[PDB]
Amino acid sequence: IVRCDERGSLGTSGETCRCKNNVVGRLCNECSDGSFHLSKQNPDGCLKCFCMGVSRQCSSSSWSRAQVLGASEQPSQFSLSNAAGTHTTSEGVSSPAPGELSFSSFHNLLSEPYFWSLPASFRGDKVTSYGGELRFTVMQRPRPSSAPLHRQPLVVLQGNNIVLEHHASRDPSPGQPSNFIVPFQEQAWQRPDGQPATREHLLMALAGIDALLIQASYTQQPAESRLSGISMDVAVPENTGQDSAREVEQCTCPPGYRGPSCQDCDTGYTRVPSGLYLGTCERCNCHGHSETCEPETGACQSCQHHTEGASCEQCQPGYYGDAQRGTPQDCQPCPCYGAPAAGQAAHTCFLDTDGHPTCDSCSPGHSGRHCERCAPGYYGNPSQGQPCHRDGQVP
Repeated sequence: IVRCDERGSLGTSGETCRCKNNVVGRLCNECSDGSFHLSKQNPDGCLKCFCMGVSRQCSSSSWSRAQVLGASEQPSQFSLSNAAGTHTTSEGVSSPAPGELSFSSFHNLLSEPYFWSLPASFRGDKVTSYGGELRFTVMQRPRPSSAPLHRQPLVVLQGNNIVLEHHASRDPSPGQPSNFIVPFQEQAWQRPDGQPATREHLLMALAGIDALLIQASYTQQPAESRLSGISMDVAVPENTGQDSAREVEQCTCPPGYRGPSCQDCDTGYTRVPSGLYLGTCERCNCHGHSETCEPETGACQSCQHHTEGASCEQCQPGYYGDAQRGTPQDCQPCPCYGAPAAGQAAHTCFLDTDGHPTCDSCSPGHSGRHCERCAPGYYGNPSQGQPCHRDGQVP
């Protein structure tokens, strides 16, 4: 007899093992090419590596599980929002105990559903939340004649131009707290039109969470809404003593990418919108004056060689030249004599169209491109330290 692997086998001809879709080997105990994390619960045996489309090589993260807790945020950081995020308020939100929130002022809001909008520690890059859960407790009361609402999402996840919803199996009953456990697994989420979420789309949304909304209204005319015991799974590189985040892919990324799913541009690289998944990462364009830049916007950082601008494309105040040429000596200091105009502190000058500098903050009474002479009805010689005073005055 051959003992087929319970995790990766669909069944057995007694001497042959029949494998799940993403499983290989005699005993159906190995992940296929581009797959990882064999588990009995996965009908395919193993997850497909996604890696934001830039790699097929990955295995289970060694990062440890941890939780973002509601109680670790100030009450002021929570708010209510409509689904579209066009109508939001904190007015009326209070905390009757640590990480517990309460709202009972629906009369001030429009006739539409509202959601608790989780604050920033629950958003941003949460690819590591994949395979974990969002846990929370809700309690709600409607007004006396409130029409129930049908098929409203319990949770809405918005990120990277993707919207996904989770619907509960049961609505919370009036006046009594319901515990929910929402898995970050594609089977538990749908698009707004009720089409199933894909792994790819869930991961893309998780990688750049813009909003994570929990239903606060429930009925057409709510009286009271409460939220507590909020816990969101993540993973961290530090050892926590919890289980490792095996459902989280750790990709081998190509040059230019980092993060477990290759979801971030690496040092020296920045996002190009090139339109598959999140886009690509290409080298910073800093005209040779920096090798570092904002990963998502491209804005160069710590421009060298007395340059500045989003692509280090300009010489700083007090210098001149063509910073786009790309050399360390693009920008030379301004050869301007005397004190600046408008009692200002630095001289400015620019590279004129003849290839030579022209000073454009000379003092009154100063003439010439270097502020080097004095103007008619003025006297002095700035090239020899002397300033310009008007004829007739002292000395």
